[PDB]
Amino acid sequence: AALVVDNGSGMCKAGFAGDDAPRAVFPSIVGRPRHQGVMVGMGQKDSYVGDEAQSKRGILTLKYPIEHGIVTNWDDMEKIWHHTFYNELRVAPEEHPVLLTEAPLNPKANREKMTQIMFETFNTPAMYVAIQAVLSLYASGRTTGIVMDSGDGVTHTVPIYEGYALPHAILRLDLAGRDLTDYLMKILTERGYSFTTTAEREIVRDIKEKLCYVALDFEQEMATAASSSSLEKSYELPDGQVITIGNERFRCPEALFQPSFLGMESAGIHETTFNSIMKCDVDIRKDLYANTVLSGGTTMYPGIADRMQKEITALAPSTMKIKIIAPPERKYSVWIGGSILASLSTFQQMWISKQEYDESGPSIVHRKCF
Amino acid sequence: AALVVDNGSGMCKAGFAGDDAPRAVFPSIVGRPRHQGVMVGMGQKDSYVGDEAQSKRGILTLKYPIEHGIVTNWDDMEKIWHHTFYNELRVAPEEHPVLLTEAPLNPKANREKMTQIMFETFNTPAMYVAIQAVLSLYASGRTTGIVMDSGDGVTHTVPIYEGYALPHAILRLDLAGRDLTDYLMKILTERGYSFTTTAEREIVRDIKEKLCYVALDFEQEMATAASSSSLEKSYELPDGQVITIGNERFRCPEALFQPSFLGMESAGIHETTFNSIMKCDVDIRKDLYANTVLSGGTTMYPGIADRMQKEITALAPSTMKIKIIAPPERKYSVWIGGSILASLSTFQQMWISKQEYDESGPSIVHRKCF
Amino acid sequence: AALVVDNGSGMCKAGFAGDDAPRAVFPSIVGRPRHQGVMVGMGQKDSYVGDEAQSKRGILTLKYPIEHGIVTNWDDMEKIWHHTFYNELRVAPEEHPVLLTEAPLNPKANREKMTQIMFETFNTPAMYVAIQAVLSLYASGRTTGIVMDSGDGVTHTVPIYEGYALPHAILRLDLAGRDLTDYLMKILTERGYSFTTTAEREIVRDIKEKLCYVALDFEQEMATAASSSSLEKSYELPDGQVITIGNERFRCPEALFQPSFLGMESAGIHETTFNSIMKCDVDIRKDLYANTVLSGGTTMYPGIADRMQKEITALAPSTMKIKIIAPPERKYSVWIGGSILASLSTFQQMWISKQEYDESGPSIVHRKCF
Amino acid sequence: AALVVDNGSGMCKAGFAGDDAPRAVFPSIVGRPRHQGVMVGMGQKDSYVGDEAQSKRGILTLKYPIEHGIVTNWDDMEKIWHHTFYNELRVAPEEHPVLLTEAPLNPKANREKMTQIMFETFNTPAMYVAIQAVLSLYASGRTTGIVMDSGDGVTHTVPIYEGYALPHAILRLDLAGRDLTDYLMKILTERGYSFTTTAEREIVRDIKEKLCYVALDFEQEMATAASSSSLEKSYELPDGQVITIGNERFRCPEALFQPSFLGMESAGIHETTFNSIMKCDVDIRKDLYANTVLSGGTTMYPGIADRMQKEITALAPSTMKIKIIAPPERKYSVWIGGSILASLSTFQQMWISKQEYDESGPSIVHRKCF
Amino acid sequence: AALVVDNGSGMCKAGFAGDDAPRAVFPSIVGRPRHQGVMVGMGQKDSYVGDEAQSKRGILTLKYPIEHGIVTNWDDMEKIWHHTFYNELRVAPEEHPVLLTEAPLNPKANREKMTQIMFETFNTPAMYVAIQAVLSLYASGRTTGIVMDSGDGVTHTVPIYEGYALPHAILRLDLAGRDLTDYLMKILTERGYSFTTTAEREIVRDIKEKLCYVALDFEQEMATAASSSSLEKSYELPDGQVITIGNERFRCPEALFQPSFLGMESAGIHETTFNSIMKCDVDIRKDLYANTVLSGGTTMYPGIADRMQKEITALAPSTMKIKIIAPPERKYSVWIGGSILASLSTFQQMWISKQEYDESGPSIVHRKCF
Ligand SMILES: Nc1ncnc2c1ncn2[C@@H]1O[C@H](COP(=O)(O)OP(=O)(O)O)[C@@H](O)[C@H]1O
Ligand SMILES: Nc1ncnc2c1ncn2[C@@H]1O[C@H](COP(=O)(O)OP(=O)(O)O)[C@@H](O)[C@H]1O
Ligand SMILES: Nc1ncnc2c1ncn2[C@@H]1O[C@H](COP(=O)(O)OP(=O)(O)O)[C@@H](O)[C@H]1O
Ligand SMILES: Nc1ncnc2c1ncn2[C@@H]1O[C@H](COP(=O)(O)OP(=O)(O)O)[C@@H](O)[C@H]1O
Ligand SMILES: Nc1ncnc2c1ncn2[C@@H]1O[C@H](COP(=O)(O)OP(=O)(O)O)[C@@H](O)[C@H]1O
Ligand SMILES: [Mg+2]
Ligand SMILES: [Mg+2]
Ligand SMILES: [Mg+2]
Ligand SMILES: [Mg+2]
Ligand SMILES: [Mg+2]
Repeated sequence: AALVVDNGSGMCKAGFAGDDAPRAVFPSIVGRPRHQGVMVGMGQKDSYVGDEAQSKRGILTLKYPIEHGIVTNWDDMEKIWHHTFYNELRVAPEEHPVLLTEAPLNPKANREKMTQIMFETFNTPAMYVAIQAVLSLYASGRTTGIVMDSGDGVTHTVPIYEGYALPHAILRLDLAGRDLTDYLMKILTERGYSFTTTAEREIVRDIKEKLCYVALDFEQEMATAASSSSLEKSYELPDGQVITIGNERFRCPEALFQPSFLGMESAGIHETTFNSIMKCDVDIRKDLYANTVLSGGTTMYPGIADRMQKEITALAPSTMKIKIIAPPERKYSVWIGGSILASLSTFQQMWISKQEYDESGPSIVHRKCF
Repeated sequence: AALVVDNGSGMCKAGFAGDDAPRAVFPSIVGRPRHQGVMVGMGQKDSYVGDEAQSKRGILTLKYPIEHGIVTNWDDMEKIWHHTFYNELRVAPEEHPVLLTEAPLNPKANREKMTQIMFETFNTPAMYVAIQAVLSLYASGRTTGIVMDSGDGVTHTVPIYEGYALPHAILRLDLAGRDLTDYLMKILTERGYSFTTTAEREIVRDIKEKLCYVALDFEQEMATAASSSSLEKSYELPDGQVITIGNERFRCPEALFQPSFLGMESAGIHETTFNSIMKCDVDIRKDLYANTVLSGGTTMYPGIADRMQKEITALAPSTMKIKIIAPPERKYSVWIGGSILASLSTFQQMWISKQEYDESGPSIVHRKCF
Repeated sequence: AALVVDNGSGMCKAGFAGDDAPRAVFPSIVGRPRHQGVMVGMGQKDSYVGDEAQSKRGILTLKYPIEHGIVTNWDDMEKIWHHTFYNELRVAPEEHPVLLTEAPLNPKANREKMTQIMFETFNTPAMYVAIQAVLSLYASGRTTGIVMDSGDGVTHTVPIYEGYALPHAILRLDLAGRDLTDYLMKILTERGYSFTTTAEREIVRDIKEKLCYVALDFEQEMATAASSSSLEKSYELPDGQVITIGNERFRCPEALFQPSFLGMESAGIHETTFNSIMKCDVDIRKDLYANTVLSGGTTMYPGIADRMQKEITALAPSTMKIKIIAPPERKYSVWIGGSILASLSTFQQMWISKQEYDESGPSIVHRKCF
Repeated sequence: AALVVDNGSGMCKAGFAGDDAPRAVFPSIVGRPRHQGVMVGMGQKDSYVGDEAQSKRGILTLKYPIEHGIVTNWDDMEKIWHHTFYNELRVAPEEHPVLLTEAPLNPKANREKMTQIMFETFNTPAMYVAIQAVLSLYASGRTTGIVMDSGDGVTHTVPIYEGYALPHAILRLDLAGRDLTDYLMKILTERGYSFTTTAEREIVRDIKEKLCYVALDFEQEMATAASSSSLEKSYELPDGQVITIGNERFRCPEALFQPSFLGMESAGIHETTFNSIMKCDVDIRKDLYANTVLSGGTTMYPGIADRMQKEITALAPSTMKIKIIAPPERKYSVWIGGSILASLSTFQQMWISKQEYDESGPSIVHRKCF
Repeated sequence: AALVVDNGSGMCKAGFAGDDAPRAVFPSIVGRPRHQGVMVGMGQKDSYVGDEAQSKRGILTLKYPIEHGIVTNWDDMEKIWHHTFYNELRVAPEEHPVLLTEAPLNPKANREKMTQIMFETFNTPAMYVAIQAVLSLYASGRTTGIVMDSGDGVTHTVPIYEGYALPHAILRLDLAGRDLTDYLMKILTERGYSFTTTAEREIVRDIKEKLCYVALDFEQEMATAASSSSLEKSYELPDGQVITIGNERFRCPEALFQPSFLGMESAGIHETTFNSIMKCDVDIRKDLYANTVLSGGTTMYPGIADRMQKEITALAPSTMKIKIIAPPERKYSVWIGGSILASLSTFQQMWISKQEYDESGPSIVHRKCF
């Protein structure tokens, strides 16, 4: 059975091809103690990975080895893959082909190191790197559509028509979930809440996932939040302190549609999706308008599909049918699509075998993987 | 039952002799993917023919194997004939004689390859190549008249009197529907509309067939279009964008009467028809003036019969009766005339049999076919 | 003295007729602040034009009012002309006739607005719009030749024989310098370099002008770049960071010859030039082969004249003499040719006077200007 | 004449706009007796403010109403402003507009209460709240530069380019002078010196301001202090006892560059300044490197400008010119810049008038003040 | 077998590692005769240590060599260690490694002299100095918790999470048992009881240990003691005189929670514990609230655990579970934890050997001991 490992900037989702859900989902973090150990005879490790790092984060410095879809610390990235194979899935990676994922328009050295580490460190028999948005279209059972995938590091749009990708129409924004977490940390200082440490950034991320939503009309929502407390929500911190937030609930996700909130010059996710459709041939735009697929954890805000539909309807001609497909399990669409792809019989010759790697080096990944 | 296949530059019209209409009408196009397929397990063909190429044209490069009535790509021409026999008519061509059509003054190697491919690739029992304008006179139930046939590639005039053709009076213009489509693409840039791809040329062809017409007086029509918006028409593109055109509606078909719009030195279709009549003997010109038959898709513009009558009346003596016969089904006159010819009992000895081809080679077509 | 203003998509070149070089050359950009001003009493303007926008681009959003040779923002286009007349040339435009330039096959409303703004906003006494490629032939001292002009927005070919243009043989590609800048930005992500803002696009344009070149044989050059670092060059960014590029140096200009690198279906500049020659009469093709003139900033790549000569030699018959004329000042050939034309005594009746505009409206430009 | 009041966490600096130095500088403290008064007929007040609290601190409990730039005791903050207006400046605040200062990224309720108290308690005619680091750039006579302001409560960096602030690049550390005073109190216990009361914290602050300095190389300085007594300095306590300190002189300011000395996870002031520059557009970083301005009392350590230059030079590219501007009066740069701003004629419409406050409430400060 | 010696300000607790209780517990006192000896031939020593000094205190001046956890008389401290080794434990210290204890935030010269005296005076083979509160967490079998240790000289709080100490959150009060003994001596003068000598201070300490308790509500207890004699207790002095005390029973321990009773400005032990928890990361505070461990003789007052729980519950958020762990043998928790630590196999490399001391001097203790 093939292994499907979806390494996003924030989460590692791993499991077996053929299953309908990942067997292991844990934060893609490595934590190291920032204090001195005074207790002799206690099992204190040098570093912690995943859920252990998250539960001990009070005395750790948390580090993400992946930033904006790009591995910035390959030693910590090996710790996460080792944790994935031996502690989470409890398999020997030298017996299973591994399907990995990547965002488009990434540095070429990123997937070359992924290939080298899989074959030389873990000794995988076969290996493949797929594009994340392409896998989301597999999960939706479609061959035509434009996928807007947004996770913790990258937001990218890939239009596909009749199984053919339009690479010149692929767009990528380095604005995603981690930028929204940092923006929420900033605007929480307006109410006197101070979150600064890496452990406190994990608390703000949990606040964002529980209380934030996308407003259908931002200016009308700002006027509603300024006239009453009907939008205020409370949240209990780990130490029992209760914080209350109002318009920050929808101002944080609003940066997806107005990146100028972050000082960015780029277009919002609605204009990025529309611009990607407009870079495609005129004869396929109607089918892309009707098959706009949302994917990733940053698309899980309540109200984001209705807002995307409203914004793209305003940009597109009035005779086009704008249909935003936001399945309830779209947080795992990339993994589910990879599980489908790695199980296809027509895919079993697409693997990069160990023999091909031995006779071509890590640059084989550029010839065999899109 | 004999098969009647009318291969024009733009459309393939096929059916059975004895019927009154073609059973299969599809564009004479072969489309090939110009992007990379990223969807595994999907039925993606290497090339698409006819209506499938037209519906998938957003990701294809469309190619016409016939240009100006001459086959320029014999491998793609076999794909179209194979699509015609096995997918459209769903017959075995080795059981039916096939009647093919051709424009006059074509290269001799064109109909020799048609003969070789019919007998050696499709194994037809019998075969024949007829002149397209002669078949149009069969469809009109006449034995005297001059036929002006204009399709997508060729415009040609053939005068016939009492069943005798006057070959020295046959004229041919390489100006037809595809040149008008390219001219409309050019003059649409004046309003800021940019059509460049082969798929967008199919959109402009559809605009031409729906909105273009022939003005009775061109200069008066240009003054009318410049003083009001009564001639403006709108058209919705496949992606919902609406374009508006004014004098381009009649400037595009005007190139048929003023080929200098295209930079050509040749005479218009009205002067070509008149010059063909004047090359005939004086005693038959009166009957040709009264039996001017229009044929082909490029004669389907509204107002072209009234314009042809007005222009030829100005060229001919005032005592001649100019009568332009433009039947409503003249887009299929060549096929209908071929269906009539292939059903005649006096035609059953005109076929080129397999035995005659085996003992004479493909050059037999020059002895048995006019 | 007449003013000669060459408004390309990227640069504005202005000066006086009779001079041999433009007196003012500045980017055709308008920049607006995208942050909030916190310094009271400082001379902060609402918008910046030209060189001021380029030096302050760190806090501006840069906008080109001309895209693909077509003015898309007429309010910003007036700012550039006002900057040209009053700040760069320091003249009163109501005392000088103005010669403007335009690409062929442009929307008719583009040169009508140019005429209206020159006469009603700047009150010019006379005015004229010339075709850019025709002016390049004036600068080369020829009356016969085909000019391939390629700037920041448009690539167009105009064949001229004995002073007569062949308008049906004029070709135009919407592929030029700005598309190459955007393509270089895309392929720089392969090495991990991220350029996204409008200010960073100006940095990539400077990288392109300093390090990019045209390979004589692309596939051989790709093999050379893959076997050693002899083609690698370094470039220091404004903040001191040094980037290194290898095969991107010649892959970016290669899109001129292989537009499929950009997802375009069009032919390269070599095939466009050859197709334009083949649309001309057979008797003039030999003189066009020997007088192929390159013009514009996008023809300034090292090695492009040798590549054009090699590619057209492969397309043309072997007995033709292919001669590519690439003068060292061909970046200013359009302006130099306009300076020559506006100084001719036989041109002084070709001007559109204020009286003719008052009695005919802006549509006078279609009667008096080619 | 406008009043300029710079309320830092530690000191209150007040004076008149147009002057070059504050007229009143006193500690921002309120002291209350912690013993029982036994002397009848003596003028014993209920609380003491400023210099009186500092001279009677032996029998008082000293309280700072501002902690980390945030007012935590608004009743004591009114005592300090009342002391400022009526006892120090000896003016009637209802006759003068008041310019106040604040650190960036403060709670919004902090400047709303400042506005309400100024208009309702002191009845000021006009009022304004400026950012402290922006005022320091006024004092240096610059419109471009990054200001690192560090007082008793807050360290913050504000980059400004051509008079435009980059708010997304503003960084703030809750590590400043009071944290260094508490750290010195802690490491003085290593030599047996015990300072615990609020009055003794004022003694340690005086030790810090007289004997502490920033080492150019910390590890080399630690080795020098461990091999001889050349770095030892003595200090006489108020009761005549003499203490001697060695490496504590530079270990206390070292916490600015290594906040892990305090158990903090944050970056040092050198990395905070560098990270703020790196959040800015690439085109402005060179000017920020050359115009790094130090401001506040915590930047008054001997050797801090040379250490900042050495640390930022190691972080920045080697071709950048790192220039640390540390003027000798940088302890009053915020006040001096406020005196300059409040005197500008272009600032006289930036005031928040009493009429605007009456029709908008204290929330007017968010619309009119950055 | 290792020796475990817990030298507090008041008591010396010594024994063997591996045992569950100290073998020798005696007062850390040295007594010297203050009268003239008139009896010849009687065994009169020059000084008395421990229990002998306590039984002869009528004719001695008693001196504590340790004050507030700091050795103030190193000659008398050697007498106590000599008494410990040779008279109480009856061992040769040159054959056993010795584990010593110390309060945190002590002068560095204190543990350096402990190291020098152990290696040079007693010739111990190995030696170690542990923090007292850390040893109390060993005795409770925990790796997470905040220990409030209070003996005769020092009260200190050390928070520990997963075996990691948070040194920046360690707090220390110089308010402990000896300050309460002196305060009881002072308030006993209100009833006419005069205790002044060092021998009489030992009597008051015995009164405190037998009759004093912590009131749950101090003001309610003061009203109960003022309305009846139900709280009065009697105590017989060594000479048969009987004293009676009422509210002094709970006013003396109340100084632990209200240090202003002693003229101190510091916070009570409940606020010190809470402030130490609040200096820790937010993610560990919940576990510290549930694992507050009391240690030392000053925590042996009846009712102190219920009072600590009530006071910390009022300070902490209402959703936190406040659990005060007060084991019945918490007077020996430091020694019991040292006996556990010195017996661990993972501790046998933590010893400071004689070789390490010979090559590094007494400053070795700062590198090897926390
Ligand atoms: N319910 C939710 N609402 C908003 N954001 C969410 C939600 N769930 C997850 N996220 C965000 O999605 C990001 C990661 O999404 P995901 O695509 O699952 O992982 P990765 O980015 O690692 O591929 C995180 O930044 C997280 O904050
Ligand atoms: N209604 C119409 N008006 C104008 N042109 C038409 C119309 N219908 C078809 N055409 C043109 O006729 C050309 C093809 O005509 P036809 O004779 O049917 O096919 P072929 O040229 O292949 O024999 C095409 O170029 C098409 O644009
Ligand atoms: N030396 C060079 N090499 C390559 N490209 C260049 C060079 N100089 C200018 N260009 C490109 O030429 C384009 C503009 O050329 P030009 O014709 O001078 O202006 P315009 O297009 O505005 O008429 C720009 O996109 C620029 O990047
Ligand atoms: N010469 C000095 N050396 C070191 N620190 C100083 C010096 N002078 C003042 N400070 C520190 O600066 C802090 C206050 O600085 P300042 O900016 O003037 O006031 P505020 O923080 O109230 O705005 C105090 O903590 C003080 O200890
Ligand atoms: N039952 C008790 N109640 C109150 N206080 C006590 C009790 N027992 C001992 N103490 C006090 O504890 C202090 C010493 O405690 P301990 O921690 O055992 O010794 P050391 O302080 O020397 O480490 C003495 O001041 C003593 O008065
Ligand atoms: Mg993802
Ligand atoms: Mg036809
Ligand atoms: Mg140009
Ligand atoms: Mg300050
Ligand atoms: Mg103790």
